[PDB]
Amino acid sequence: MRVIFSEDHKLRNAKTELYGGELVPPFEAPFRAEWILAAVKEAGFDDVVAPARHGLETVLKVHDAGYLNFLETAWDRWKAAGYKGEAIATSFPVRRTSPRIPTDIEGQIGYYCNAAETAISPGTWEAALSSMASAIDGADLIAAGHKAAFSLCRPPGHAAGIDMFGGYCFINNAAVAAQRLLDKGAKKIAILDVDFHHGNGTQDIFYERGDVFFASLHGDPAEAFPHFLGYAEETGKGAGAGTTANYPMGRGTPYSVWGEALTDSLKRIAAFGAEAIVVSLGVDTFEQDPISFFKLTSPDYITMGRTIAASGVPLLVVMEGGYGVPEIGLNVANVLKGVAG
Amino acid sequence: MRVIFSEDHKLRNAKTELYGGELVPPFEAPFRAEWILAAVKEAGFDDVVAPARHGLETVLKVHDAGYLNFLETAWDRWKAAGYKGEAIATSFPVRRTSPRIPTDIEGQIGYYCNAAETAISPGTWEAALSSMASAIDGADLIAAGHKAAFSLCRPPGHAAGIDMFGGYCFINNAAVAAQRLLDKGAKKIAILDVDFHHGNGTQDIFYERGDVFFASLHGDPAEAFPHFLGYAEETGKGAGAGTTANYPMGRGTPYSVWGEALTDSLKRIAAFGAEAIVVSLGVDTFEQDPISFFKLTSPDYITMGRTIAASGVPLLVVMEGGYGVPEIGLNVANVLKGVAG
Ligand SMILES: CC(=O)NCCCCNCCCN
Ligand SMILES: CC(=O)NCCCCNCCCN
Ligand SMILES: [K+]
Ligand SMILES: [K+]
Ligand code: NA
Ligand code: NA
Ligand SMILES: [Zn+2]
Ligand SMILES: [Zn+2]
Repeated sequence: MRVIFSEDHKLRNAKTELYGGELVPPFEAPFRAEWILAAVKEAGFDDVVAPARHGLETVLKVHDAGYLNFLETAWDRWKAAGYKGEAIATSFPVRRTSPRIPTDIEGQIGYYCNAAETAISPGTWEAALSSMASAIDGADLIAAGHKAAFSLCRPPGHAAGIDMFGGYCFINNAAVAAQRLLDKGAKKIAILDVDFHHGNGTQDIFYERGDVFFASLHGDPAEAFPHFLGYAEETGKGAGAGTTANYPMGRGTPYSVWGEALTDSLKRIAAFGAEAIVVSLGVDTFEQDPISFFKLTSPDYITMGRTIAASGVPLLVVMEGGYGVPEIGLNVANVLKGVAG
Repeated sequence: MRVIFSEDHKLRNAKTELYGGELVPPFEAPFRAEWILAAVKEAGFDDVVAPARHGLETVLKVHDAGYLNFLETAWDRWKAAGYKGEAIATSFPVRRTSPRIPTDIEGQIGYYCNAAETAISPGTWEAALSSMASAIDGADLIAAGHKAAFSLCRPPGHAAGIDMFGGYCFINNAAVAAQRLLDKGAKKIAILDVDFHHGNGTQDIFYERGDVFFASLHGDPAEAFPHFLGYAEETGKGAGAGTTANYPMGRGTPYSVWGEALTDSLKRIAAFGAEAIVVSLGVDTFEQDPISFFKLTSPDYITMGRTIAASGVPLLVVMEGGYGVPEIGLNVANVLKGVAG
């Protein structure tokens, strides 16, 4: 399968992440794409192409225009405000707060943010557009008739909502891909999120959209980021009722339990009538991933890919989470190998 | 007037504060109480006394018990979780999020927090309880017949809402004092927040209570912390409709303009029929304050104190903001001087 990848992902290289009460090197670092690209390549997927340039038309159908405008100039305004560190939100619109949007950069960053563990830095906006472009190019391949394609997106996007960034995400690549397929002729598209963390961002974008189905398997929000979304009870709202399916699971979950959730999610996706599935692939469910508590092994990733591919509909894999361990590449390569059959 | 003060305020000595994308020494540090206490004694207010022992009965009538329970063991759990730095929230329940409460320490801290700039540290809970004791003791002085008294609270409390901490606040001292006065036999009490920042926590606590009136003068939330509450349109709700009065003002506001808002706010308080007024005094409105944009001069605090005492009802002054310059003590003392007459 073709691999879409942009070298400009490296433009995203913030030096700080708020974690455990300290500012440390980001977990979502550039080396991630390097090892993944290397592993999938030696796995046989070496047909790598750079993404083409794309306007904001597609992304403007899933993200708030004010949010996008904010991101594009955030760093400039933050630096111009006299701040020494990187752009990190401190005040947030939580319970019982006014819905008004602030004017100052310090207020707007909080308004447009769901998590302070993600800082905006020079290049974030340009890197984010390159990652979005990889997703759009992968979608076009599927629309062109390709059975499978892999967009090595970075930074990831599943935690980015309609009008908020966080979880190392700014532009929801999987959401753009999905919208792009609809724009190309599809009437129903599904997004399957196997990243360890819930795709709060993606859920938000399609919560009231009936033409898109969202299924996510993730660590139980009651005890894993993002914490405030991902509960089984959330199934959609209004025009999008019944199009959201969450499968929260607890610590130590083995593939034997995870796989069952996967099987059920694919059953709901089949019933929905998805013409294609955008897969938000996160290999952070690995038993050896530092910030996660699932116990899947490398071989399970081959099963995962094979199973999703058995849906019989075209597949677009979009890269998301997966950290630390040098096996992130192997695990991503295994999913693709599983899809190839 | 008598001065209620506690040495256990020192137990709150956080080492980090997320400001400008960096972890720097907290603006709200112990030296603040030292400078203020010395200045009030200097001005003749040397009758300082330590607060008596008080239970949680009063505070339980204004704060959520789940929230209070959370604060008492937040630092312990945080450390047991293996985190190096101090307890700082990263994930927050923002727009379109679930109302569910997480079970993990990392999730609960975000759930019970409105601003990431405030960190929980060893001794914060005990420090917060002493500051609340001083407020209660001050309240009883007013209930006993005193025309005025000063509760030198630290940490501050006006940013602490019903079930959330932030803005250097954990327990709403002014709210507890107001509640205490009502428990002593009062039917209608008012809180006047002159601190530079909006009293978002105080507003939240009494938003739906008709027995308490809340008036606040503060930097326009569109460009001043907390950024998500403090607009003139917020006048109350349900059982407490019409009991909230916000006066947001722009950058560089001098006493010439600020004075008019004070006058109107006192007029509404009188029309409400307040039997006593708790005054949340923050001197961060000073032209030299490092994090505020108002332009009050030190003499203006004398005029302010006098104008408020001219209300003709008992006054309980509760310390809040005021940072950087040592003049904070002079400004606070000038208010007590204006009030004393
Ligand atoms: C795209 C993505 O997978 N992002 C991960 C979200 C960051 C989780 N925050 C770290 C806190 C752990 N204690
Ligand atoms: C009780 C009180 O006075 N709290 C003040 C809270 C300060 C907000 N953080 C500073 C934001 C400017 N960058
Ligand atoms: K997921
Ligand atoms: K105020
Ligand atoms: Na939907
Ligand atoms: Na009220
Ligand atoms: Zn993840
Ligand atoms: Zn203040």
